Amino acid sequence: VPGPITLIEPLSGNTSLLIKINAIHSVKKSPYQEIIIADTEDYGRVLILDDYIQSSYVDEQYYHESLVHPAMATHPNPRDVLILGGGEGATLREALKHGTVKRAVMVDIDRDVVELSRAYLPQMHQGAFDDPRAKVVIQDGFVYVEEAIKAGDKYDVIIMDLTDPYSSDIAKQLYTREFFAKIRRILNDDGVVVTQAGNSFYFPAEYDMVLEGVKANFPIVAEYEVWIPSFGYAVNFILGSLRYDPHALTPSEVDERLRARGVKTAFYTGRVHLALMNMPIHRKLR
Amino acid sequence: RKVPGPITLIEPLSGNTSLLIKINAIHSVKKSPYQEIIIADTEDYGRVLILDDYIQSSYVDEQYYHESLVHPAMATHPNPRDVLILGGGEGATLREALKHGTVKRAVMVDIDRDVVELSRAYLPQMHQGAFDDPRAKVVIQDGFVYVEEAIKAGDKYDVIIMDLTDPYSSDIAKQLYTREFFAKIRRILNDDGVVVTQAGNSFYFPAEYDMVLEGVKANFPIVAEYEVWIPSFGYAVNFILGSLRYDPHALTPSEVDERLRARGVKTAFYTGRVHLALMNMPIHRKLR
Amino acid sequence: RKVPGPITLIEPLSGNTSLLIKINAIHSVKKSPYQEIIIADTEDYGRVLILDDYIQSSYVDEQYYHESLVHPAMATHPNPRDVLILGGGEGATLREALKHGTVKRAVMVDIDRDVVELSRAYLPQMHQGAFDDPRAKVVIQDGFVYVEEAIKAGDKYDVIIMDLTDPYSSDIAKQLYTREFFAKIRRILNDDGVVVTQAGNSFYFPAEYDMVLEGVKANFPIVAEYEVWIPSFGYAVNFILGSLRYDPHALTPSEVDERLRARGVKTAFYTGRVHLALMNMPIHRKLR
Amino acid sequence: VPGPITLIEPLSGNTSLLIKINAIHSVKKSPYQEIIIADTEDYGRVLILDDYIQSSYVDEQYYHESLVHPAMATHPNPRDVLILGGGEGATLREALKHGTVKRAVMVDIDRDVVELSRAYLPQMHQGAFDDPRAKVVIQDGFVYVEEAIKAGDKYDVIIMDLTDPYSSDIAKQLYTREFFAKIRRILNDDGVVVTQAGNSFYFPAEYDMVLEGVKANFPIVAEYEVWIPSFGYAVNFILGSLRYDPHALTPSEVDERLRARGVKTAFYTGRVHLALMNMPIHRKLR
Ligand SMILES: CSC[C@H]1O[C@@H](n2cnc3c(N)ncnc32)[C@H](O)[C@@H]1O
Ligand SMILES: CSC[C@H]1O[C@@H](n2cnc3c(N)ncnc32)[C@H](O)[C@@H]1O
Ligand SMILES: CSC[C@H]1O[C@@H](n2cnc3c(N)ncnc32)[C@H](O)[C@@H]1O
Ligand SMILES: CSC[C@H]1O[C@@H](n2cnc3c(N)ncnc32)[C@H](O)[C@@H]1O
Repeated sequence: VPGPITLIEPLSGNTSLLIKINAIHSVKKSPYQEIIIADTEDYGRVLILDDYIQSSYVDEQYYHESLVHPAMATHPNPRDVLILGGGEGATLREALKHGTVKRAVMVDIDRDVVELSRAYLPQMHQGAFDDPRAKVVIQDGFVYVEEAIKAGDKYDVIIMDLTDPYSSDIAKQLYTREFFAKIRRILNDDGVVVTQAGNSFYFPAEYDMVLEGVKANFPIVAEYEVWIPSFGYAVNFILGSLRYDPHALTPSEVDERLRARGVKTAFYTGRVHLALMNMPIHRKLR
Repeated sequence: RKVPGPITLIEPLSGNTSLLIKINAIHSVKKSPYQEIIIADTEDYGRVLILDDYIQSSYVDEQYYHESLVHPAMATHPNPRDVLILGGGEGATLREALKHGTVKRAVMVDIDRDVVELSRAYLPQMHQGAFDDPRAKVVIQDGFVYVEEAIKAGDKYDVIIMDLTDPYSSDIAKQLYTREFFAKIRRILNDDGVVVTQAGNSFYFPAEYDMVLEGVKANFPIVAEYEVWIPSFGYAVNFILGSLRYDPHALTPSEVDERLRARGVKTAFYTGRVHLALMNMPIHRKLR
Repeated sequence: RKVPGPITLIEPLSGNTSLLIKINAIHSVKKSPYQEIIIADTEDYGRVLILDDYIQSSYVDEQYYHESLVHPAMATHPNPRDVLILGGGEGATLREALKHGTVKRAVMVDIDRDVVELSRAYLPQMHQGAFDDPRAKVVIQDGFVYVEEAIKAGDKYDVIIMDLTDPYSSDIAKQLYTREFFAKIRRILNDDGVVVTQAGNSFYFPAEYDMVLEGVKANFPIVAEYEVWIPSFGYAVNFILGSLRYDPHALTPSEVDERLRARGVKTAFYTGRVHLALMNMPIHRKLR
Repeated sequence: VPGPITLIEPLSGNTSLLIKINAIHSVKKSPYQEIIIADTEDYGRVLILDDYIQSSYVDEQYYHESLVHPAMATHPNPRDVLILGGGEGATLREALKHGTVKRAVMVDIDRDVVELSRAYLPQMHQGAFDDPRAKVVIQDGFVYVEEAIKAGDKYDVIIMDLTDPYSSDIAKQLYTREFFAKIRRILNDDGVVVTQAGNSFYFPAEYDMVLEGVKANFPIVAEYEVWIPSFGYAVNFILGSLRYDPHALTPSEVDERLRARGVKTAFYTGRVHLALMNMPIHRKLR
């Protein structure tokens, strides 16, 4: 039974997790959110924002590989990547593994998250912030996208790695139908977007809202989920595509693209892709 | 609500993580000779059965568990006529197995009369009358003793489903998870038979998981491992399917759907595509 | 057992501290128009009444609360004949007041019919038949409205006991804790009357405590502050006694005991020596 | 509602406290017990041993003044004081306030507690460890008392400030009938002993055992309790005396002795003494 020091992680409002804490490395009230970096017995080091674990050493690769690789592998040649959120740098780490990437931009609203990750989460970023192909921008992603439309910027793959649509004030504007219309305006004609969408089991209304938003703007939409122990649930992802269909990729094609591009993974493979594409998402059944 | 309440179940998960679950009502508390039983209503999961603090089953998500436990095995077997279930006290496992039109005889063996009785009374959406199907026999006995007696009698089954309390926590079930017990299971299977068991959780309890896996592998030439997230448990349950002849990996979605249709099996979750996903998704392990 | 369970009440205490209390059974859950009511059995405290997550009363320790609330005031008054109780939904306050042989009329006013009804049914050791004493009248009404109507009618009482939900948490009771309300209380007291109220907790909620204290002091020349540890609440409840003539500080143990004897008052806790202790023990404050 | 980081403090087994933690200053697994020093929102800095708060900045004075002053004030001239336990040094701090004290010995089994208190709990010891009248001995108090009998050592006042009789393995031998017989052998003829005895409400059996032990060995016994918010209960104290009766002290006599000896307190006064002597201890009433 966990203790004596414990994190109470909110899950649904009607369920929470109690997680044994071994140490607290940092506590910072930023202008945007409360940040904690801590060591947990079960999950090793974690980043916590407003009481929610964002990432853990023992299971973050399940999250970041699931977020990034299906989209990157679906695109036959992703050269320009935009990441909204991803403050710990693991999303950037995964995207930069694709040898085809020439430019990766990461936009986070909160300098404190990026700085504390640089210092305390080395196994997450793994030097990605200093890759010559990477640019880290501190800005509200809403404003950044407006400015990119004005400039006529274009990306192959846009990855949204934000705080949750069911809980997060600072990210709420990025989950609307209107924002996805803007995302489409900064994609190439064969581009792909992927976002995490919370959890369809515990937060179906918020999930459905994000889904409707993506569907209104993209002809091809894939929904898939992965269990992340440290979150207490299976995260839902939504992949929106303008041309290429993730459902049409075979295990062999996935593995060949990963190999050709020099992508090493702890989890994601062609067989995983097939499973993600075929497993329906969880809903309350009664 | 950061802390669910005011009335809360503290469900152990790993020892280093637990779940706090809002309770709306308690319908029954019974200290049986074997274990502490609670039936309660939860806000998130509806009605639950709890044994020794662990949720065994919930109204909102039990179909994910019982369909995942039962159908891959039953669908792998081309003609399962005789089914044995060890555990399954709430009757949902029996419910799922009886859906296969080919089944002529289903035996369910649970050590604890109180679980079966309280389920009859309080969990109608789980058993759905399965206890009273003319094809079904409910036996109250330790499954270890029952299997020894079946060897003596020379009993044989097509499909054996083990739906017990967890291998990492449950004293009453520990003997049923050994290499030696799986040798006994093999002795009461037909030559083309299949066994399936839940094996706890490979992420939080890898040692206990590996022990069950080694046990199955020592006794069965074909072994499939698959997992499914069950919200009310707080983790993805691991299942281990052991087969003497037929390979679940060889089934196509179309073949699965055709067998389900032919046998009159209606499901809320399991389909040919789900089968494919289960067969191709690797199980979770701590990665660092 | 580091974590009490499996079923647990999470009782808020300060916001920065809460109590986790093992629950054995839930006898009733009722969402009334005013508040959420639970009656439950706890391992440590026996049966409890819970309103909006806060234990109001427990079988094992309620006598410490009700005797401390009622008897100092009743014993201070040389001849209390007419008693008004605001709140006191479980009937234990009424029980204690009626023990004084001098009492001819006791009125108990609670806003919430559901509390009184569920107490009648499930908390017999609290009311102990007090609701049906010929000297007692139970009125269902907001205490604010009742006091306004009593002013209009020119009603007068010897002792007014306020036994409400907390001043730091309770919306329904907030109007009864103001300077202005205590001015109204004074208008329905005889010239030598006394009021007593619980005032939350001066350690965890000093601001709310000080506000109630200032309110009483503005209206009453004699004010005594005392506290008693109530295990089931997680803190020492603060009481404030306001008096128009008679000083509780002037009572000797022997005089208290003589008045209790003369009036036929039997207690489990309160005595003359307890009175002396209550009058001399300073209340708790955060010291750093 | 407390969080996100929380201490789960055991109370009875059937009740525990959840306490918001702001920071952890130190975690040490000593040979004897697990030690944590932390900042709590409600109670400020705390020392925790095996999950139980031993002392908090906001309420420790209620505990230490209640433990020390009734006994010291009962004795007309306490010159030699022995303290068993008291690892944070607050007991020593309170005892040294009496101008009559010439020698105060503090005996704790655990060097780590004393060291971590020196470093992290300055408001508790307040330099008491380095008072010329003080001697700090690291030793099991059972062994120390046996050695004192052999040497024929004598004290005026013995204060036992140990971990709880209902939970603590390392202290169990010091709470027996036989140990109180030994305590009597190292007291002068007019000496006094005082000990905390856990809690008579939640742990009546353990309480009664300590009480029976004291009663078998001392003709005058006083029982009193004080609510300590950070513990979640009213601590019970038991004062054993060979000659002088704490019940016979008037408030004025208490105040005169405090004044004469130069004792300044935040809580204890003559009126408090009278209250402590007259308030019965709590028991489950049903
Ligand atoms: C830790 S990964 C999630 C990241 O998303 C960031 N985030 C939240 N809202 C926004 C926004 N509107 N624009 C950019 N980044 C955001 C948070 O600061 C966090 O670092
Ligand atoms: C609720 S489904 C799990 C069931 O397994 C049952 N069980 C546990 N151990 C054994 C055993 N050795 N034999 C049969 N049933 C068991 C428990 O009684 C429970 O009903
Ligand atoms: C449990 S005893 C405390 C009682 O105070 C009652 N109460 C709260 N606010 C008011 C009010 N304004 N008037 C009368 N009773 C009240 C609650 O219904 C509860 O029964
Ligand atoms: C913090 S005050 C309580 C102290 O009692 C000390 N203690 C516990 N058992 C013994 C013992 N047998 N002898 C001396 N000190 C002890 C502990 O190390 C702790 O520091």
